[PDB]
Amino acid sequence: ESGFDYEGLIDSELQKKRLDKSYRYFNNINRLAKEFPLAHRQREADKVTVWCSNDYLALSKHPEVLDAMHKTIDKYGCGNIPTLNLEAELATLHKKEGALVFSSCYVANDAVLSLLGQKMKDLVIFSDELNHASMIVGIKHANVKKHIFKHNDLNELEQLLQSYPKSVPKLIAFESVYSMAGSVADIEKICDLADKYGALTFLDEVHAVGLYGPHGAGVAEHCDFESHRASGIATPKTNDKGGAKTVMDRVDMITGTLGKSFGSVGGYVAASRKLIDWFRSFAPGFIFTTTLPPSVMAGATAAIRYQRCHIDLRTSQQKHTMYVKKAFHELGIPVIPNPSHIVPVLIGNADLAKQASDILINKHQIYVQAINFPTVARGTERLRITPTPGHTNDLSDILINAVDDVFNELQLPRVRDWESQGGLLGVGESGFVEESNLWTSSQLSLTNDDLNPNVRDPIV
Amino acid sequence: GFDYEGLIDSELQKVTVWCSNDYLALSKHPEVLDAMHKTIDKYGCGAGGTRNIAGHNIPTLNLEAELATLHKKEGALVFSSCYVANDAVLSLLGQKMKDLVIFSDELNHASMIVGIKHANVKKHIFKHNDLNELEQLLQSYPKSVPKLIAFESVYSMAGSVADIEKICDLADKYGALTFLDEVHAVGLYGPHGAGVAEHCDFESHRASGIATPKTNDKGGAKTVMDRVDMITGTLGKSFGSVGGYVAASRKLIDWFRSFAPGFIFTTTLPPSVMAGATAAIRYQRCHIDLRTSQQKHTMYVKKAFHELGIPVIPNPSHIVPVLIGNADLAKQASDILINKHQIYVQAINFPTVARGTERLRITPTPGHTNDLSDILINAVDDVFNELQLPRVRDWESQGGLLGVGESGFVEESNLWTSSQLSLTNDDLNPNVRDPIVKQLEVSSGIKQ
Repeated sequence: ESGFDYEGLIDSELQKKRLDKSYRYFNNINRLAKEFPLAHRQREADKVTVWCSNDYLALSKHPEVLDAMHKTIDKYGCGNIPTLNLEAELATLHKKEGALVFSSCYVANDAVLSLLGQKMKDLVIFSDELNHASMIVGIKHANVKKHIFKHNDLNELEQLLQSYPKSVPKLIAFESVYSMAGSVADIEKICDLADKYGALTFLDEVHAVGLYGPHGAGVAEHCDFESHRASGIATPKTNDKGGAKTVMDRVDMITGTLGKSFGSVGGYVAASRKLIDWFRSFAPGFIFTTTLPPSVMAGATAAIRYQRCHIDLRTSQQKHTMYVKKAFHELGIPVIPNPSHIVPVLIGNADLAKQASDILINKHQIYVQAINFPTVARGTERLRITPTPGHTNDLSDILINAVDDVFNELQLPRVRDWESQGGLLGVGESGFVEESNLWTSSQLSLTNDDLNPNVRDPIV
Repeated sequence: GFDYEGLIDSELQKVTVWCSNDYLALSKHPEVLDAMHKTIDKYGCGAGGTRNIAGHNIPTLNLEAELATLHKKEGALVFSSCYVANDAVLSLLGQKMKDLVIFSDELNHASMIVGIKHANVKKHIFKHNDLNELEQLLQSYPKSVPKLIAFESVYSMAGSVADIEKICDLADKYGALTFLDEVHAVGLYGPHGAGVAEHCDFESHRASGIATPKTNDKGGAKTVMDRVDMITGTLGKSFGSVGGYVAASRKLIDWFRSFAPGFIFTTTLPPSVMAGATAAIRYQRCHIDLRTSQQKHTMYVKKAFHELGIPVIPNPSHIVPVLIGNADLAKQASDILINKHQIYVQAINFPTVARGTERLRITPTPGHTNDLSDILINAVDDVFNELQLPRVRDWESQGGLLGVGESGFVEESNLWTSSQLSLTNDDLNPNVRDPIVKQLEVSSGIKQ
């Protein structure tokens, strides 16, 4: 007899990814700690400027992080105190009673969501349609009834919550900042809905932490910006609206990554002591026994300590992003509007977006990855640009001219052109209301001395 | 509304390290530390992206190439950790083949159990290392039904070893894929540390060195390690780093690379962490004295415990489980060892092992010299007297347990023979020393 043809199945599936052009080719990119934001390709001599990297504050190369790794390597080796220090800093950042570190936030999401579903079998999960793959996977592994609500539609969310008695356990799983379009959730309104319908909230701040709030604790902290800034590390007595509890205090579970802004690898959840011990006790034991090396944790800890007391990292990134956005607006470069740090440039065609990404790196030595289906809906294909404190106006100008040339060379649609067909995603749409940038001019003018002195080198 | 806090409350209500995960003591080795220091200075700390965005680089390409070279496989893929690797591969197998039938050894560790659950396919658990029942389970299906046999090379709690060749024979006959977890093997077995699969043809691999041998140890066409369809391992134990990987055909690697969300959607491991692992893999490949050292240190302890009647569960591997038989006494022996004797050994209890089998797990390394073993040996002997713990003769009077004091029990012979323990680094093929390992295309994607 003959066995199942395994290689045939694998071949047919990989061939489909070749047909639809979703088969992926990784670019060799070696980021230079000394030359940030430069990187070199397989040949060290060929250098490019990285505009798509997710290291938002450039802390991957920062002296206090590199020194933390070097000194921690000498003492601990490569592969305890370092875990408690890191977990204590993360709990401090979010002003939560505790935090739990995992190998990655992908794991953190999968583990927490899975555990909530296993322990409450009646649980009903309400999930934003744009939630990250890790959260989709965790919700699946939770093996409970779920409802996907249209992106950031709070109207639809409420009617889904209404269909249940309040006594039914519920979880609302969403993100603060969604990276592909740079949209932002309304966290206070979701907290209000949670209180009304008796639901826990699960918030993924991965693209927020370090970039938002006075100390970079994320959008939940930005929600009461003045209350947190005044109180510093301490919990404020009242919120920005005068109430008893802050939004960040009202969210039950906050997950983040160490791999993005914090210039490291890892993931965590911050929540109340009861929740942390619950996860710590009943989650699969092997995600705790196998974890990050101490040198990696020390680096992330240093980055968190540094970024909490330096707001200039956030005001620097925001200013550089605005610079790029304003320039593109004057040139008719179709940026998808959003009140965040992300600069998605709308293309609208998958083939053209690839060609634009290729021309940018080969002709102009600019690295920007193109975004197409499945990651985005067909026809919405875009170039995702992510400014950092390290992209100074001089580098931005080069990017701006290079993008403008690519648009001319490929005759790609401008803002003017998208309007002619009615507009897309707020680009060229008559009477479209754009949300104001989360960072207000008042907040962008703040400096590090405006932060409470208790955030600088506190004992933790 | 619903009471969450009530439910949570209801459920809730200098030393010498002998239990460590770093088997070759390479985590602090100079060549690993030097690779990290140098990679840090050049690359910084984190990768700054995923493999698709900004997170694909030279240290990744070198690591995956070195792993594929170690296992003599067309390709290898690195994951955040070992449990991510197992969960990714197993999940995708069950996702893409929904009819697949998984045959799992009863002692597979939680990571494999979780991965098989996430595969969401029919499964059969066969008694540990029972290949008669496995063959009976495989024969009850036509050959055409896709099957996966999932097992480990070394089971870490009792130190027993699977027969990999025989399972491959069963997989060829009944038309099944094999998924082998070498996490507790790689670096410790085979001439070059490629694991038990390499040890299965020890002399063919030692002769050929880096190269694929033309025949196996029996004269046949394919080595055991070549016949295994998927080999998973960790960078977190013998290689003194963090991470996980699978080694397989380039088509399988491209499949995981393309379809596995746990590979795609997470940040790439720091470049320095990868350089560190690569340095360890290269050093350990061409130093067999690390493996002979660990085996001799493990055997030294076992012999001394034997002459003292300390009840070690017999195994042909690097592990020294010490049978206690009671959970509270095992914890109490561990507490005494660390507080009184400054010896750290963690007690292993239920669920990990069956109640009444509770034990102390000891993992010697090349860094445990006989002088350190002597301190361990004397401390355990004292603790056994202080707590009145049963000795071998005592287990012998009760009929024996797990091969301790069992009448007419023949112990499995060590995987490392006397001939193999006599080898030195000069007995390895020179081509494993300072080899030039070319990067792999499948790591970046294949062009057609």
